Amino acid sequence: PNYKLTYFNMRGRAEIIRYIFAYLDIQYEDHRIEQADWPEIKSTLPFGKIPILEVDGLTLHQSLAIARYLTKNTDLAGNTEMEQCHVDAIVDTLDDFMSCFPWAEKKQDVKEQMFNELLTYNAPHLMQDLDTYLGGREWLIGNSVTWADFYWEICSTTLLVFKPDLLDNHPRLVTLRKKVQAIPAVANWIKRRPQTKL
Amino acid sequence: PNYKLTYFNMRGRAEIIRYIFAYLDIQYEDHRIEQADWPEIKSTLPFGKIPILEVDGLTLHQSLAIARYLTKNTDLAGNTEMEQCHVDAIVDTLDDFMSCFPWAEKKQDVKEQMFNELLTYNAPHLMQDLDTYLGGREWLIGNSVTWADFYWEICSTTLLVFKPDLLDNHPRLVTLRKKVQAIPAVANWIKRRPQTKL
Ligand SMILES: O=C(Nc1ccc(N2CCCC2=O)cc1)c1cnc(-c2ccccn2)nc1
Ligand SMILES: O=C(Nc1ccc(N2CCCC2=O)cc1)c1cnc(-c2ccccn2)nc1
Ligand SMILES: N[C@@H](CCC(=O)N[C@@H](CS)C(=O)NCC(=O)O)C(=O)O
Ligand SMILES: N[C@@H](CCC(=O)N[C@@H](CS)C(=O)NCC(=O)O)C(=O)O
Ligand SMILES: [Mg+2]
Repeated sequence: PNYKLTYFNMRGRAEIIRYIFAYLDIQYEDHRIEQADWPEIKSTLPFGKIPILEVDGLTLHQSLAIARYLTKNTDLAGNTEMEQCHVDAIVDTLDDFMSCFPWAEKKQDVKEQMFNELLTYNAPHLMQDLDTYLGGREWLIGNSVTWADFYWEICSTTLLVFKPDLLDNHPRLVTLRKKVQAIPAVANWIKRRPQTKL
Repeated sequence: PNYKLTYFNMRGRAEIIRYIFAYLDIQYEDHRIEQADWPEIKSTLPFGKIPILEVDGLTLHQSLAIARYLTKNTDLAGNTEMEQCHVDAIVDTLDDFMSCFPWAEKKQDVKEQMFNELLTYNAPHLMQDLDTYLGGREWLIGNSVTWADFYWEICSTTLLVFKPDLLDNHPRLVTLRKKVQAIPAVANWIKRRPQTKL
């Protein structure tokens, strides 16, 4: 297909889509807009949010909807219907956490202390739950890498920016990050992508 | 399999799963717990959250991951892979809004103010986007009912409790509600379920 992904110049909620394209060796236009471009683009989007993915003249939206679409019938999906559910549920558990952060929020009275509350008190419970869920296994679900592993690495990267001691009590969770980053297609993308904070 | 759904005695995040079981005429145990039971239940859960669905002794979590799993290979899924992506995208757009609300906020005055603000300043943009998306079509995606239509009815039922005039400018969204509510298996569940505020 002719794929055009639109997002800010940011990893953000588009990065999961970028990893999937890289891993699958799928070519695409990685369209990154400026903040001053946004207002006029927003009017044309179905629900006024990005990322959007244009597929052969058709517009898809919602990052995880698009990610699931792209990984259907690939080796990233989960090997049984039940394991597909586990993949979706890990992604949604991580997304629920990331979506609690006031990313847009201006007021840095609340924004900072809301961040620091989420990072100091809640992140460790999540980390302990992910660690326990992973146990001694190589990947989060099944016997091979899934896009949930990708999302863990993507989500944990942004979290480690603000709380660099996040994984100090969880070596097994660090190892999983490194495992993902070492997949040649992923490594290649990580090496050549725009360096951005978020 | 044998299914056991655990949630509070509330529609909440479990109701999408309960609609799907009703529509598919699948028997399940509807386990509803009290607050008092919460700490004991929680200790068993993978990520500290309900609903969970136990399936032949194995636990699934995340309401939307579970609903997707249950609708797979059914007429509620979306008739093609692109329609399935649209189903997912509409569901996540609804869920993103519902997740903004401070459901568990202890301070009543702060809770009511945030609800009122979200419903007054934010909801109308979503309702207009959904109306535009639906246009004159019968259902949100494709030519037959999907679990996206279910989730619209379920979400809009709870929002209308707090903002009765929510849909006064959008009769086509009311009509969609009525059509879901008129499906015989869903109508039966609606008539029979425990009556709870939320
Ligand atoms: O920074 C984000 N979003 C963002 C920033 C700014 C603004 N606007 C534009 C200019 C000023 C402003 O407030 C709007 C949205 C963000 C970045 N990563 C993630 C994210 C999600 C999931 C997983 C990982 N990462 N989520 C959100
Ligand atoms: O009221 C909700 N949740 C809720 C309340 C209370 C508590 N308890 C636990 C211990 C203390 C406490 O506060 C936990 C959860 C709720 C209700 N509807 C929805 C919801 C989401 C999506 C679609 C439809 N409906 N989401 C959440
Ligand atoms: N759950 C959606 C979130 C989409 C979303 O809210 N995106 C933000 C940027 S990270 C946005 O476009 N905001 C635009 C606005 O509200 O003006 C997804 O994952 O795609
Ligand atoms: N996105 C998740 C949310 C899970 C969640 O947080 N559920 C709430 C109940 S609505 C919970 O378990 N809360 C415990 C508490 O607030 O004390 C899902 O759809 O299942
Ligand atoms: Mg979500």
